Amino acid sequence: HTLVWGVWVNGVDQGDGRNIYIRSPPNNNPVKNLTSPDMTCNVDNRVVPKSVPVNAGDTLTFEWYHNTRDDDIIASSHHGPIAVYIAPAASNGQGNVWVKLFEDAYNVTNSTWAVDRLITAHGQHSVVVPHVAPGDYLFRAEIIALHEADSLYSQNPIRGAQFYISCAQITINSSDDSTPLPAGVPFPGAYTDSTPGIQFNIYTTPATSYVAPPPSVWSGALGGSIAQVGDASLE
Ligand SMILES: *[C@@H]1O[C@H](CO)[C@@H](O)[C@H](O)[C@H]1NC(C)=O
Ligand SMILES: [Cl-]
Ligand SMILES: [Cl-]
Ligand SMILES: [Cl-]
Ligand SMILES: [Cl-]
Ligand SMILES: [Cl-]
Ligand SMILES: [Cl-]
Ligand SMILES: [Cl-]
Ligand SMILES: [Cl-]
Ligand SMILES: [Cl-]
Ligand SMILES: [Cl-]
Ligand SMILES: [Cl-]
Ligand SMILES: [Cu+2]
Ligand code: NA
Repeated sequence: HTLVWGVWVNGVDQGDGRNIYIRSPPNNNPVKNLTSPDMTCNVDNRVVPKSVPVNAGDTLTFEWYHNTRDDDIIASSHHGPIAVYIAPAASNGQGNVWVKLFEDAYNVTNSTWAVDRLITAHGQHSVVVPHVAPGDYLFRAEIIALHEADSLYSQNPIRGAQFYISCAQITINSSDDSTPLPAGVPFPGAYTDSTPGIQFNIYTTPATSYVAPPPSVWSGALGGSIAQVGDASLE
C-alpha cells in the first residue's frame, strides 16, 4: 500500500505533486485486475493541472510513501519488482504505447528484492530522461507486490499480484530526439495470467528463479536505479 508523493529532478525536489502533476488515486489500495482500465494509470486517470519540466539526460526521481511522506514506504514483507514506463501524453495511455525504461526485480548479491531496496532508499527511484521528441509525456511507475501472487486474481479475486501504479505528467523540453520512442505495449493488456512474473510463489520458489514480466527495457533507455537522491526531512 504505497503512493507517489512527488518527484525530484537532478536532486531537486519538485514539491508535493499529488493531484497536481501526479494523477493520484484517492488512496493506496492496489490494482489487481489485469484487464481493467485501472492498470493504465490507476483508478482516477484524468489530466491534472501541472506537468514537470525536464531535459533529456536529467535524473527524474519518483518518491513513494505509505501514509505520510518518508515513512516506512511500503510493508517490507511485500516483496516484488519495480518498473518505469513512458508513453506520449497524446495517447492518454491507450494503445500500444508503453515503453519500458527501467526494471529491477531480485538482486542476487545483496539478496534483496526491489521493494526492499526502495524502503532503504526512502521511497526513491530514478530514471534518466531519454532522447525522445520534445513534448508531453506520461511516466508510469509500477510496483508489484507478490505476497499473494501464488494465486491469480482472475481465478480468486481475493488474492493475486498487487499493482501500485502512478502516472506523472512530464514535459521534455530540451532533447535532440536522437532516439525517437519505439512502439509500446498496452496497459491493460501486456500482463496476462500466463505472463512470467505475475503468478509466482515467493515462499517456495527461489528468488533467483524469478523472472519479471516483459517487456524488456528499451535499448534507448539511459539508465536508472533505486537509491535515495534527496533528504525529505530537509527539502
Ligand atoms: C476486471 O475488469 C474487466 C474489464 O474492465 C471487468 O469486465 C471485470 O468485471 C473485472 N473483474 C472484476 C472481478 O471486477
Ligand atoms: Cl503491499
Ligand atoms: Cl512541497
Ligand atoms: Cl482491481
Ligand atoms: Cl482527462
Ligand atoms: Cl504527507
Ligand atoms: Cl539508498
Ligand atoms: Cl486468502
Ligand atoms: Cl539531447
Ligand atoms: Cl514516435
Ligand atoms: Cl487486457
Ligand atoms: Cl536498482
Ligand atoms: Cu499493500
Ligand atoms: Na487479499
